[PDB]
Amino acid sequence: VDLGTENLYFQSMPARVRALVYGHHGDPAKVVELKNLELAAVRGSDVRVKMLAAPINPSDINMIQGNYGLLPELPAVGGNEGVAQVVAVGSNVTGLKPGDWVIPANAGLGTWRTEAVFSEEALIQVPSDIPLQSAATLGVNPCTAYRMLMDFEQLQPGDSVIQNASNSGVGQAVIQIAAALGLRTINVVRDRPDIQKLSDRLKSLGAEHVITEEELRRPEMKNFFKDMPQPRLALNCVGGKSSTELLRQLARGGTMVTYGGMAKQPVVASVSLLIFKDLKLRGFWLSQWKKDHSPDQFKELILTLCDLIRRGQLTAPACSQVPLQDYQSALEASMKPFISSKQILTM
Amino acid sequence: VDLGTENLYFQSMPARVRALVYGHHGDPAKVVELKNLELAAVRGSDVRVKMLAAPINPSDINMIQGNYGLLPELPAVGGNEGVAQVVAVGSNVTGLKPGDWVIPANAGLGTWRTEAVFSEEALIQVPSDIPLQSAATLGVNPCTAYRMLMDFEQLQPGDSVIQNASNSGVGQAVIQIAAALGLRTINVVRDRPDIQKLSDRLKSLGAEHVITEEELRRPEMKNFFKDMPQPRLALNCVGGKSSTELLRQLARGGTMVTYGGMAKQPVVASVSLLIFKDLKLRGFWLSQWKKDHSPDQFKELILTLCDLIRRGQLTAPACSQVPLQDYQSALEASMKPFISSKQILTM
Repeated sequence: VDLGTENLYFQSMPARVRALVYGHHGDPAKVVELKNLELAAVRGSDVRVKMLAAPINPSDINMIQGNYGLLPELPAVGGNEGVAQVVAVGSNVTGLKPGDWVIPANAGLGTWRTEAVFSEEALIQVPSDIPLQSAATLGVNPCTAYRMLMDFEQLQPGDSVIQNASNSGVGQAVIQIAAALGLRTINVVRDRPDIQKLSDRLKSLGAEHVITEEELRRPEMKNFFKDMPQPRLALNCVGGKSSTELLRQLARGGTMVTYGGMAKQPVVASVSLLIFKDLKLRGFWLSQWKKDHSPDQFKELILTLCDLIRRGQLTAPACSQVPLQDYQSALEASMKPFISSKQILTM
Repeated sequence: VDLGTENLYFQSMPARVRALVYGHHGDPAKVVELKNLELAAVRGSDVRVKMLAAPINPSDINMIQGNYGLLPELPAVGGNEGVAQVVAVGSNVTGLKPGDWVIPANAGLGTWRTEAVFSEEALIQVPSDIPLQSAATLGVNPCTAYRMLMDFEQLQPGDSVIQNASNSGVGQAVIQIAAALGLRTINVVRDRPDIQKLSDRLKSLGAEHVITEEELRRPEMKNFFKDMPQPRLALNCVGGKSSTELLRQLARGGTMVTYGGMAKQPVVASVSLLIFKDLKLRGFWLSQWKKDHSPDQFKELILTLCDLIRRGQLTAPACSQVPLQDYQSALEASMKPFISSKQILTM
């Protein structure tokens, strides 16, 4: 599989099954091993799929480390996100057919492998006319972005939204989806030499303002809201003082939604802000959303996002294609504090 | 005025007007002075009241210090809570009459004085058949307790609620009101030599469990919820690690409401708790509630609480009566970390 192909057809002739498996929780670099697996049987309502591409995401890493809200039984296959082609279907399957592309209906499936047999209900069909890189990353980051923009505060064109980790996959999707919604984004990024290039890139995605964490926390920020309404929504993935400074920007009655961060960097909320500004703090967990909603509700979200991708309104972040056998370097790269390219395992 | 009288009638013959006034924000002990004021005129819709008793509350102190969400213009009279008797009414007043008891309709009025002229709309009539100590403290602490129990989570008999600062005025009211609602309270208190006496007293108010902050944070707390459902509501006034440990006790989807605390002790929320447990953090500001609702809505709350007081189901905490002239000692006593008696200024 060549991740960047414009020829979205692939051969699926028989080959050995290989998977990235971990038998203990721990450092992904140490616990994840490439293994051969036996050919599994396709029961009545099962389908056999051939994995095309699967990103390495923070949640994949946290799961392997054992610091996540869902922990598949061990030994487990790594990876929660990816796109696969249906290659065979059980005798009772009528809703998927060979050649269909599918992504997992929820977390926990184990996507870092060449092929697998899954229950039909564990999968969602996705359109096969979108770039592979987009299909591979469709089910997590832009879904999280869309849900947080829709589910917490009622926003209309010209309203503002503030976020941190703006250059992350979710942050870049927030920028693009907010732009399509007519929202005005204030996008906080970590301080970095050569901030200009990053700012230009995020503005090319539709970002209205791009400011560093240092700019966020300095007195001049108090004057930021001439020509710009205060946001009623703040999206956080950083915690600590950064999360407190995001809170400080919210309009009275606003909500800050936390969708990621580190253990030992909790979110910090001043008493004055909670009480006198009546701010709200919430979390968002996409996997719980998927559990709580129908497969059809997830599919509807997917289709909405695909409409955006076809129009060039939702483009994937920079990616590096890595053959499954070269996973070790990809895992190492994915655990750095500054990742320049999303690592995407191909087979 | 003798605060503990069972004879709830008082003389209101003319006397000089004396008030506790501050001209700068700062240490209440330093900025608050006893002053004589001129006799004010009663306009058409004004009423003249004689103050009977007024507590000293944390919010009064924070206002004087300048660290509060509402700051009356200076020079200002101290105090936001109290009960007064109407002594005279303007020609257009028909809803209050001489002899009625009233409390402020909202914060900011300046209650630490012997008498005042206020707009009729700035006051709420309260029943005059309840003890003076109860009338003096009715408008803030039990109102805050009731509102937080009613406004955030739908609770039914047998559901649990957890709180800290359980021996405070609000905490004691939460215990009593929760008891009357058929709720099961878990009441966290600060560690103190001779904890037994405090625990007995809070249980005499209807508290189900009384545990110290140390007991809250120790591993054994993980086993606390056999025979007891996890609370969907937590009430916080402490912040810091204490607030994090309260959060840890909430059922998935629960809410922690913060209604007080210190500057420099912010509320701290772990990412895991926000995301995987879908917890909510909120604030509650009674003065904002009063601003947002009608005087009639506040009066309805008052009447509900008075029904409880008459039945012995809402008793006032221990109080010390302090003549207005002796305010300095009362202010000093009210600013200690462990206050044994609520200080109530009388005139």
